[PDB]
Amino acid sequence: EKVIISNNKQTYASFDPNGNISVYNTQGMKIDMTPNSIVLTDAGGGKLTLQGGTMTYKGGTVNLNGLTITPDGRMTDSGGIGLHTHTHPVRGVETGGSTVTSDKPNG
Amino acid sequence: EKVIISNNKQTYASFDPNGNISVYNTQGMKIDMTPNSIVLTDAGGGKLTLQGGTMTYKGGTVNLNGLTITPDGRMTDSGGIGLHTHTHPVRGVETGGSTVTSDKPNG
Amino acid sequence: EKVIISNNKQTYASFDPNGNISVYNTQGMKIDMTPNSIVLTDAGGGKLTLQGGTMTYKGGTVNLNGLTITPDGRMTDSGGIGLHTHTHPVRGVETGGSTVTSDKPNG
Ligand SMILES: [Fe+3]
Ligand code: NA
Ligand code: NA
Ligand code: NA
Ligand code: NA
Ligand code: NA
Ligand code: NA
Ligand code: NA
Ligand code: NA
Ligand code: NA
Ligand code: NA
Ligand code: NA
Ligand code: NA
Ligand code: NA
Ligand code: NA
Ligand code: NA
Repeated sequence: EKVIISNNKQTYASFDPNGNISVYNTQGMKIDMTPNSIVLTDAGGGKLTLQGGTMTYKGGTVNLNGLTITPDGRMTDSGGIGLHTHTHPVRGVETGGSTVTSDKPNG
Repeated sequence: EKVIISNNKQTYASFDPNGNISVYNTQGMKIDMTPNSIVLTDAGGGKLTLQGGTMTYKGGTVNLNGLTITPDGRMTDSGGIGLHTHTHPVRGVETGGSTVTSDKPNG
Repeated sequence: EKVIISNNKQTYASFDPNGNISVYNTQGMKIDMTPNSIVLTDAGGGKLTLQGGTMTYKGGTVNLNGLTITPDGRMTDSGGIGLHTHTHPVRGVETGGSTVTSDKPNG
């Protein structure tokens, strides 16, 4: 039991009597609202969810102005600097054979 | 003065004569459009805003394919590498008692 | 050929017979659905696209709980730690005149 508006059985909007609203097409793209969430569904394999005071994307590449986050959750900025791969020059040292570990970043 | 469509006083859409469109439920989830913004409101404590050629989320955890941004704006990738906490091995040095500071990342 | 709902020629929704749905105002804010995408258009110069199992924002600053990504795709956390600018202390070394390069981050 809901109200449904549809054009040619291809494009739809539905409003139910309990807090659910859905806009969708037969291809499976959807924009949903429920009592506690907003969800954008991409039929090609992505979903953006706002629920519980959190925001989640799960899918393929996220691109924010050229900064990228892979499907595996690794980040590289638009210049190619990877959070998980980057290195730093360290100047002003004596060379030798030992290894030390840096501290966390300044700031 | 606006047009309102509502099902059972639970689900709503409104269109005004000035550029404002709202889709919402009584629980307080909302999708709003104004003359200069699109806003997704999560009643559980989150908001995503597109306005002024900028995009802002303010709320709890942001999760992008397993990479996380805390409510405080600190980032950790899906492997646990924190932008603000990570360290690096530094090989090929002589040990001693001094501290140096690295340069910014290569790349 | 589509169905259009409009209030005062200022606020609009359209549903076509092929999978396209659009909600928009004369100011140029838009929420679009197509057979394979969802697009939020900010007339002030931003666009968020879900398509092909990917999510893209292209525009000005992205702010996620105080962490920022510039229009150029560089990231700084809410404490000012830049992925592309940060440095690390390196303790326990002998000073000298040489440069070494760190390894990638631990973790
Ligand atoms: Fe580093
Ligand atoms: Na990448
Ligand atoms: Na990984
Ligand atoms: Na790198
Ligand atoms: Na510490
Ligand atoms: Na800082
Ligand atoms: Na985290
Ligand atoms: Na903090
Ligand atoms: Na870390
Ligand atoms: Na520099
Ligand atoms: Na690079
Ligand atoms: Na910044
Ligand atoms: Na740049
Ligand atoms: Na920094
Ligand atoms: Na490696
Ligand atoms: Na780790």
